[PDB]
Amino acid sequence: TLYAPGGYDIMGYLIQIMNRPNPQVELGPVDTSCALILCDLKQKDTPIVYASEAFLYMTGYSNAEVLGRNCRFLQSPDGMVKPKSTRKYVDSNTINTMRKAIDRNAEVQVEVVNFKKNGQRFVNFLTMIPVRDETGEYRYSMGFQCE
Ligand SMILES: Cc1cc2nc3c(=O)[nH]c(=O)nc-3n(C[C@H](O)[C@H](O)[C@H](O)COP(=O)(O)O)c2cc1C
Repeated sequence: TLYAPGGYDIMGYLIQIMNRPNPQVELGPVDTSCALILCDLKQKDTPIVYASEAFLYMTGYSNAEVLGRNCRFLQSPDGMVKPKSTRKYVDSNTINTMRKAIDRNAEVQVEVVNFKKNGQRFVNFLTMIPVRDETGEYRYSMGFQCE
């Protein structure tokens, strides 16, 4: 996975999200002190390109451990999850709901069982919102995690 030199406009994307004209989900106000990640929709398998400190701390993973991976690794206490695999700890419909939303650039909000690096189970109230870059096309997805 490639990462933008000098980083991502996380604050600008938060503002874009808070200002979005027809919010389909209730997110409320958010900021950089929240558990959030940004994933790149135009790299293979939608890799994490940015993780906030609060995400790293909620999950127990380091920046080196998370960047460049699809976030589905959180769905197993091993951190090992193949795409299209049936999940042991998440129901199929929730997984499919997330995938379809992301593919359609549709906002979605789910509750999913996730696991910290130490294997501790937690319930993740997850909101994903697509984000337009400077071209005006949907390029990223910003995910907001709550425990
Ligand atoms: C911005 C963003 C944040 C995500 N955060 C999480 C998360 O915290 N936990 C999780 O279980 N899945 C998360 N996902 C969902 C998975 O990465 C993946 O999209 C989901 O498993 C459905 O796709 P799949 O069928 O390829 O696995 C996130 C996805 C995106 C794009």
